[PDB]
Amino acid sequence: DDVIELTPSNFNREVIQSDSLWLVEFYAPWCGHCQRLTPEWKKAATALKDVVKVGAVDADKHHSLGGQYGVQGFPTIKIFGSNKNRPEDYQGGRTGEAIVDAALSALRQLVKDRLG
Repeated sequence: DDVIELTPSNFNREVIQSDSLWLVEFYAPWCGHCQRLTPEWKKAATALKDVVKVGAVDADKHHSLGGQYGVQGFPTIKIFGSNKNRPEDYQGGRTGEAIVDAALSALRQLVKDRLG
């Protein structure tokens, strides 16, 4: 698939040091809504290929990464825009269509930030 697996080891290099818009899903493998989100997350990652980076963190395994970003419930989706130290929460529907729309909106902001 087109989803990037993120871990404590590669998160800084892949996300924090990136000029790209990133969407990151923090999940647990046992979580039902995480399981349901998986094929939709994949669909959004493929639609956004080479436009927005789409990653996932097993925040049950890497609970330190989850704790750093204040992950409570699963799945938690964070949008990392211009300032990679200030991710925002995506709390819209967990469908490819809703996710892509939020991604394109955040992408607009990222590009406006660059332009200005």
